[PDB]
Amino acid sequence: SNAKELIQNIIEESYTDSQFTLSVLSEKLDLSSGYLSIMFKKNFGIPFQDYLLQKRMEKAKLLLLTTELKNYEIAEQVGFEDVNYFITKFKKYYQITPKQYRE
Amino acid sequence: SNAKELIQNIIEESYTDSQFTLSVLSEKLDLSSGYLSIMFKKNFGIPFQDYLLQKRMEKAKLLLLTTELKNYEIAEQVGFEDVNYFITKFKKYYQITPKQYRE
Repeated sequence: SNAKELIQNIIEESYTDSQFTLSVLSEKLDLSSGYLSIMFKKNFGIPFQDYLLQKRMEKAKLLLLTTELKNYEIAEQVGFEDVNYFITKFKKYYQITPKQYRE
Repeated sequence: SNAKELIQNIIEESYTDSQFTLSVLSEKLDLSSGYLSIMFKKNFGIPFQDYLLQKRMEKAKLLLLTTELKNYEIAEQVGFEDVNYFITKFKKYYQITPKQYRE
């Protein structure tokens, strides 16, 4: 699917942007958010928001294991303006905290 | 504090807008997201994004109880970008469905 790969590329380029949302994507694709939400879930098997979260968590994982960056820095680099919100999402995703992930 | 009240009034005026984010609040308070992130959690005990979710869910219940609005309309009116994310967030937040809350 070319349209799936287009969507993949936009997200790969954009996920580090804390202002990147379903609405920004849909606008880039000339679609309503309402239709994109349905079509995304059809094509990828999970909701846009969960896919976006997964890309950010996977990058967070990478930075935690390969750098000495602080949580507030990693949060910023994976599209989170709030370091504590980042920590709460990470803990829900990996079941432990970013600090603990380095232990 | 008057501080907590000021921040609440501002959120109250804006939570309905799906484009309302921590960075918008920062602009309105004239504080960087770096500072606001931490100061908000100190005052409210949870991150801004969680507080924002809370206001939207409470409004969701008021709407469900007092109107015959459908889920897609409610999702729109409480600041979500698409109905499926709204109904999944509602389920997680309350662990019943909007329909179940209305029964």
